[PDB]
Amino acid sequence: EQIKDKLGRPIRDLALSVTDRCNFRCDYCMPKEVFGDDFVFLPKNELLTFDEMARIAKVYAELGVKKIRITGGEPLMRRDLDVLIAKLNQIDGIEDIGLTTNGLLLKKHGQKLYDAGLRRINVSLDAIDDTLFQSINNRNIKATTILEQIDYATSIGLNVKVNVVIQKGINDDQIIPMLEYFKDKHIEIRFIEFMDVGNDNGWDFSKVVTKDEMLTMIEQHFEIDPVEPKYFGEVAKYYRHKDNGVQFGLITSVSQSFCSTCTAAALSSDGKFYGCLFATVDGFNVKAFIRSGVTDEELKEQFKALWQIRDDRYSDERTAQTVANRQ
Amino acid sequence: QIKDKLGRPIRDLALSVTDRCNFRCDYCMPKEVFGDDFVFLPKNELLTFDEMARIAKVYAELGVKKIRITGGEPLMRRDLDVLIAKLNQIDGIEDIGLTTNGLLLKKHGQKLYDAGLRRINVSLDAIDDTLFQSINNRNIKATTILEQIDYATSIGLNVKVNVVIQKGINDDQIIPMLEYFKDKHIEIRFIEFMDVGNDNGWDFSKVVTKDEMLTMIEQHFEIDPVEPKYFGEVAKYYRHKDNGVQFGLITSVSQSFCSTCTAAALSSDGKFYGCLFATVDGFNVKAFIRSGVTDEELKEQFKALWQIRDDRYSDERTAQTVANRQ
Ligand SMILES: C[S@@+](CC[C@H](N)C(=O)[O-])C[C@H]1O[C@@H](n2cnc3c(N)ncnc32)[C@H](O)[C@@H]1O
Ligand SMILES: C[S@@+](CC[C@H](N)C(=O)[O-])C[C@H]1O[C@@H](n2cnc3c(N)ncnc32)[C@H](O)[C@@H]1O
Ligand code: SF4
Ligand code: SF4
Ligand code: SF4
Ligand code: SF4
Repeated sequence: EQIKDKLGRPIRDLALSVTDRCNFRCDYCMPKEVFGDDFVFLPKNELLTFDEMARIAKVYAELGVKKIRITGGEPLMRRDLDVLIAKLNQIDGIEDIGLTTNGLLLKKHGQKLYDAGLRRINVSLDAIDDTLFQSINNRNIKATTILEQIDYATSIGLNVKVNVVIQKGINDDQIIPMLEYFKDKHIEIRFIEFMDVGNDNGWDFSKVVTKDEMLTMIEQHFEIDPVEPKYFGEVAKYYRHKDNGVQFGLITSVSQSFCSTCTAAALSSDGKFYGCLFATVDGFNVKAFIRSGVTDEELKEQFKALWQIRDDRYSDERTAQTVANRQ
Repeated sequence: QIKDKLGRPIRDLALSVTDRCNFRCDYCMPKEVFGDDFVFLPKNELLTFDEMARIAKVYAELGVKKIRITGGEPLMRRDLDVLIAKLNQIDGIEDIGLTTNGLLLKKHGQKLYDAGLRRINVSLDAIDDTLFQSINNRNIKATTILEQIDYATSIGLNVKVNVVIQKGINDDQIIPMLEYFKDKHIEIRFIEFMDVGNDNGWDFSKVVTKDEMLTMIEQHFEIDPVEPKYFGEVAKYYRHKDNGVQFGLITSVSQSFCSTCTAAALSSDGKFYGCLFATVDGFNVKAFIRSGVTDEELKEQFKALWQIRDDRYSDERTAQTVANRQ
């Protein structure tokens, strides 16, 4: 009922990747040089079905998983995603379902998702200037379009948070504008340090604005209070406007790595297991295991075995290496 | 370059020079356990200064650039100035620091400075004379230790102060001590109290977290957060807005930092540890050296011992705490 990995960390979260497809080509994620005209995405039968995903989440819930995060790819591109939300809402032990999306398809699908039981979405939005944002997504999508999707989301009763990755020289001028826009909306925004591994190979700091450099900027424009963490090991450092009381947060992905409290497993779009959101090698093939014909007991024991041998700490590895590189 | 199992390099050596102390701090060397009848290490069971300088030179060749002198209370040793002069002549070694309760600073400060010591770290858990005396058990006033700090300062030593904050005991010293050392232009660091519970996770009942210290501080003082001087700096730094004096908060328990830990330790009885906390008796360096070994065999031993290190005690308790919040 509670499993711990090699670093003593219990399993609590499952990131479910539901597609490899996307409607953006963000330079730092799906650059069109790699994901271009001749890129071949997964054949449709090589994806996990919703029944397989729900079976997997069920057994994982038996081992202490309480939270499921739907991701991709752009998850709203997966047809009949509401069917998945509905099945996951039927599983005992699962307390929270979250969706990470660029938000473009929220007007199209949000109502379906809400009907099926979705209440929480995290919208990734890297700028609020239309020209800047278009140069980032490379699919001519205006920031203005996304803001309208966000307002529609809240209108139907979805709880919306916004996530922003700051790259020095690119969108670091977006911090103050985005803070003010969403402060007025009473929407929580999070800024995230850009993760980039150099040649050496700790962190590449050339495009990083750190949590602390970010916080020096903010303090010159706004009057703010540190918020004490809601719970032990809360990753995001929160602050609130004195106005007002609207909260925003800063994520120290690079300056202050947090693998020590990492309780997350991931399943890729092709149904392979990962104990870390980063991963250069193929994981155990959960998909082929399930499809070969197994009982729920055999599934559970393999899942348990996979967590117990887990020792992933990619970001902490990069941190130790950065320290060593400062020889 | 020499890295451990978690990819961490050696950069530091915590060097314990004595098992003796002139204080009896409740949470450290309680008077019960360490009473009159307690036999500390015989002089010849300690490492010689020559053994220590030899060990430090081998370590410098493997990456170490800082030595931190502790105990015990290091000023109970010996002709400490002689050790310091010898460590100061090792080229690989760029900084020597000393952790002290500060009591013997009028007695030994000058000769240590003359020997090459430039930085000291004075532990002082209370500024109030009564509360201090009941923490330390030896009737030493905070006023005494304060006066020692002003002496060390006047002879040229750079002084920082460390305060371990226990909720039911220390709590109310945060503001008086900040105010005092602010006028003095001395950096003070407040440290989260480290206690492990019956569940093997952190025990938060005596802990005042960095975050609740900061709430406290922002009511009485006007503060600027200070950007970390270098990557993986442990202490969180803040700056008084009027005179610019910095102070620090150390997240021992609320944000443990084993990932950037580059320290080896050597005990007063001459054992190696890869963690300032260790249940397992370390590699006996003393018996190894006294058996008759060359510098290369000593070097190959230290290198092997480091490469095999996977210590992460605080992170282990952090991960169990998360597992307990279950
Ligand atoms: C891979 S997308 C999947 C969900 C959806 N397509 C979206 O963009 O929100 C998930 C997140 O990964 C983040 N990401 C990818 N590369 C990153 C990097 N190098 N540094 C910080 N975040 C990164 C994106 O910014 C995005 O918020
Ligand atoms: C062992 S003493 C040695 C140097 C010198 N005798 C002194 O007290 O500064 C070093 C430090 O250990 C610290 N210490 C002992 N137990 C601790 C605990 N449970 N949590 C935080 N610090 C602790 C003391 O506060 C002291 O600053
Ligand atoms: S939208 Fe999300 S998944 Fe798509 S490229 Fe951008 S970040 Fe990546
Ligand atoms: S990098 Fe660390 S925190 Fe991030 S997913 Fe991997 S293990 Fe977890
Ligand atoms: S002074 Fe240092 S060594 Fe001595 S008992 Fe107190 S803390 Fe421990
Ligand atoms: S607990 Fe962590 S940081 Fe503290 S000394 Fe040990 S390994 Fe290093």
